[PDB]
Amino acid sequence: MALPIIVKWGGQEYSVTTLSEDDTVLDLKQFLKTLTGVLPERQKLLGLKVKGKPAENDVKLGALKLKPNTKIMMMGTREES
Repeated sequence: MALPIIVKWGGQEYSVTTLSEDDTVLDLKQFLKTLTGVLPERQKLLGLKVKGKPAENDVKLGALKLKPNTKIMMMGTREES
């Protein structure tokens, strides 16, 4: 099945529901980041790595073996528009 993930941008939390292990981390982040999060162009991932793994982007949701509640931090600024 799909693996949900929570993303916190600033002082709030947003649960992701649509991405699956069949996809990749970049597909989930770039997806939520487009909803309320901030693009990577300006912001950078804090804990891009987990469990010693790089979890850069080419990694699959189920490949990182991260929890569903796993929160994602994003440091940066929203687009200039």
